[PDB]
Amino acid sequence: GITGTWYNQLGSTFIVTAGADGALTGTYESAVGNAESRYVLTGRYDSAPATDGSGTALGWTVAWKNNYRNAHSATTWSGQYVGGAEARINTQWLLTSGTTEANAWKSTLVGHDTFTKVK
Amino acid sequence: GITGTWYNQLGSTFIVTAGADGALTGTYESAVGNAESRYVLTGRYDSAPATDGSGTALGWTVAWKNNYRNAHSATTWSGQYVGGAEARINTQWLLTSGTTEANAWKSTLVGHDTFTKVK
Amino acid sequence: GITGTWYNQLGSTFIVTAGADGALTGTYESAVGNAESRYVLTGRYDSAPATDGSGTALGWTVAWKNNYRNAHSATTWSGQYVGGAEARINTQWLLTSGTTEANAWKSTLVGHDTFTKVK
Amino acid sequence: GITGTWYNQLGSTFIVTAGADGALTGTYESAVGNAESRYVLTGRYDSAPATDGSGTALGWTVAWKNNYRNAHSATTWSGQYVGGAEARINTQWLLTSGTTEANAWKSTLVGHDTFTKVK
Ligand SMILES: O=C(O)CCCCC[C@@H]1SC[C@@H]2NC(=O)N[C@@H]21
Ligand SMILES: O=C(O)CCCCC[C@@H]1SC[C@@H]2NC(=O)N[C@@H]21
Ligand SMILES: O=C(O)CCCCC[C@@H]1SC[C@@H]2NC(=O)N[C@@H]21
Ligand SMILES: O=C(O)CCCCC[C@@H]1SC[C@@H]2NC(=O)N[C@@H]21
Repeated sequence: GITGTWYNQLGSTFIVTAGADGALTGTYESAVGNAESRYVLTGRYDSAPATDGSGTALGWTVAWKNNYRNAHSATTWSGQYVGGAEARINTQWLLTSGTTEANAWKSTLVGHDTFTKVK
Repeated sequence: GITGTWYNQLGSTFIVTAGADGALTGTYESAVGNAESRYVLTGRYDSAPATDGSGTALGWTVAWKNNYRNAHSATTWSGQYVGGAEARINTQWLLTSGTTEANAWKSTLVGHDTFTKVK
Repeated sequence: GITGTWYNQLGSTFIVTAGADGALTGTYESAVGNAESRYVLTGRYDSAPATDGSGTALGWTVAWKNNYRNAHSATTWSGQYVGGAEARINTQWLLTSGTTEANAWKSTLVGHDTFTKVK
Repeated sequence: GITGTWYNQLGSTFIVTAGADGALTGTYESAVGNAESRYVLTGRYDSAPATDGSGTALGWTVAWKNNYRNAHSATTWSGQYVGGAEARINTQWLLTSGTTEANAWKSTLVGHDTFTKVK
């Protein structure tokens, strides 16, 4: 149930296709920051999750460069998919910017996004 | 410069190929945890980084499932590549395990790996 | 408006007293994990925040040991207080457990809690 | 063993005293960022750690405001103390800045510091 179009609390749009062997591919559009239009994303997910009530672990990356801009940074989202009447993807992310070795201590931002199918 | 074989402080193996369109593909071998043999990885990087002293932002994902074992989890590495005689990849990572809704608060581990390029 | 009794999405109870010079003191009671009853907490906060619409940065620590149990770990919450008709404290935390140097790679959990005054 | 003067890889200074009730108090001096002189710190640690080869869990907070400067932010260090001839404190930290509700997604930086005890 991972395949589809998802939105997070910020209005960003996440469009993924989950492959049978565990691949994630699609595009991401951020509603905030130095970003414009769509960006390519790639990731992986557990294609054979536990039988109990556990969620499905997954993660994907986005390098913020496309035909319009390049913010010289990348974000990785790590979390888990929870199915049901109202499916959700709960994640925590790391946004690393390219920096000089002198500013490397303040290169990574951390946060959390929650995706649902309701625009 | 990113393309090659790398190893982190734990003795883990990272073999990657950086595509011209910003894609990263390869395999990862962890020296620790519930894992064995090689796992597929996919990521993205900044294919047009700043021509200054800044690092190259990148990130990649590994879902801990192959033809031999499944740990129902996924790790994402976010960081930057710093070129030169002694090429290094400094990262911070998030490892999320699939869990029941009740144990969700303790599903994500955080850490940091430093990779050194071989030969 | 920081002083008072707060609750997070897990049902945990946070009781703080903000001192004029920026000190935070109180007790914490977790609704989950190897915890029982109240634990002492101490922290700091910006006692002279910006004039614009910015929140108030703050943070506190809790070592999980009291008269009843000792989980040999500590959590630090870092975030910001947002006042108004419906005040909230948005945070992200790091839970570090004491471990052998061999398991140090999986010693820290990361998450996020949102506190409000509604039990 | 925790009580003393420490320094991290950035050249920052950490002077702390570990109380018998699990309390940590002292001052911190950062070698980088929008800060100058000493800042008050407070934290907690496990005063009854495991008698094995495990580290001692601890954490502390610093709100970046003193009688000379105010950066409207707060950092929390979470980690463990490892005793011996070469005592070390390995940490991971969260630095949260006060921001308007619109810039909240980029309010928290994440990193890691390693402290070495002097003399
Ligand atoms: O501005 C920057 O520093 C980089 C440009 C991209 C910023 C978008 C970030 S990624 C995490 C967060 N989730 C989301 O949906 N948008 C933001
Ligand atoms: O055991 C588990 O919970 C999951 C499988 C093992 C995960 C290994 C982790 S990934 C981050 C870290 N870097 C590395 O090289 N090995 C560890
Ligand atoms: O079980 C453990 O590993 C340690 C015992 C304490 C666990 C409580 C954690 S702290 C972060 C989170 N927020 C909250 O309110 N409760 C949990
Ligand atoms: O500039 C700011 O945004 C805040 C004031 C400077 C903060 C310094 C940070 S705290 C974590 C890190 N460790 C250290 O020793 N110095 C840096």
